[PDB]
Amino acid sequence: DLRLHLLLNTSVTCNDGSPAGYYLKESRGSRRWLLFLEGGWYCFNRENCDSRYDTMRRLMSSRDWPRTRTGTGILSSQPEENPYWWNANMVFIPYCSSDVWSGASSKSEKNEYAFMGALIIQEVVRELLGRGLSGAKVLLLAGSSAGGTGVLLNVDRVAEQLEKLGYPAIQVRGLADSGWFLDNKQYRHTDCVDTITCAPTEAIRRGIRYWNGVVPERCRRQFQEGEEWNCFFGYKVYPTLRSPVFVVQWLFDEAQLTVDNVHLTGQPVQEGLRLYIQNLGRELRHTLKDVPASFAPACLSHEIIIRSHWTDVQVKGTSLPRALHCWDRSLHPLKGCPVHLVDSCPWPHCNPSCPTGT
Ligand SMILES: O=C(NCCc1ccncc1)NC1CCCCC1
Ligand SMILES: *[C@@H]1O[C@H](CO)[C@@H](O)[C@H](O)[C@H]1NC(C)=O
Repeated sequence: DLRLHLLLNTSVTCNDGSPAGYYLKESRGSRRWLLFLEGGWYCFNRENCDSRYDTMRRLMSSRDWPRTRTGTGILSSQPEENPYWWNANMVFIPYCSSDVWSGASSKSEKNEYAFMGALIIQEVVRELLGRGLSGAKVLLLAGSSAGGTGVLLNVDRVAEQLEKLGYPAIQVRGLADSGWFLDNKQYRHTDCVDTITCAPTEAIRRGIRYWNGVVPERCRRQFQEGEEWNCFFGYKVYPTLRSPVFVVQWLFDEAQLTVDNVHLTGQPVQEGLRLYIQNLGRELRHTLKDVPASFAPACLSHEIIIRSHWTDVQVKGTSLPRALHCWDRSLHPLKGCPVHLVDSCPWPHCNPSCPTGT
């Protein structure tokens, strides 16, 4: 079990002004620290944030959080379930800022909600340094879905923070799961008039302004004022990052298909949709060709790393916990211990180890 700590700096808050926090299980014999960012969509105006507050409140408030959580998948402390990092210090950071971990704005006379995701990560790191993170050798910032995009936006800021605080020996690394999206041509098209019709590029442009969203400086300098939305797309931000980053991405991610206005239904896939899906997998493989640490199976699914059966999927006969172990060795190519694992078959579930869904 991981135990809840609400932040001591209570000016760093969830959307409704309640304090943010983290869940910690610590491993006193270990100098490895895993900090995991939860996902779960986002909101980008008053009306869609108000609706999220009524039916997704744990993603906007700490008032009802439980005192403990059980670690699963990569957050499990049992080697049977987590062959990779079972003995590490474990931290789960709940997503309660609705801003893809980018925001830097407080609730105030002019702001009904606070969007503090970038500040929440900084404050968790600060408070952990007094609880043993000061002695760390490796800090792995991991996350799934909106949390995986959050890793790409924040990993170099955590590295800079630790340098400026006087901890240059801590090696900061990132693990981005299900957060690598394409700003591609959609299968059907609507102009952005409400939540359901707004494509991701348009919704993120509006969100950055509503949240006071921040992006990595080297990416911001390329795209410049007004164009910061580009830095939310993995293939554009990744080449600007200096910390080592391992990318996990299903080739046919269900969230990518949803934002492309594709809905698998009743089994009748005609030629136009067949070509659309095959081209999506080819484009996503193309973006990963020069990413040396990656795991990209040909499946229709969503998230991997905190699922209890995360070890089952294999690419070319190698599981994700094995590839992450090989990545660790690479940062000390390796015979029989690969780190770049991208499927080449062209259709969902052409890999027999894909999740069934049951
Ligand atoms: O839109 C997303 N994820 C899907 C959010 C979602 C979830 C459930 N229904 C509808 C939408 N992430 C964005 C993509 C563009 C890059 C920055 C993150
Ligand atoms: C609390 O966090 C805010 C926002 O990051 C920061 O400006 C402030 O200095 C912090 N308070 C203390 C006492 O460090």
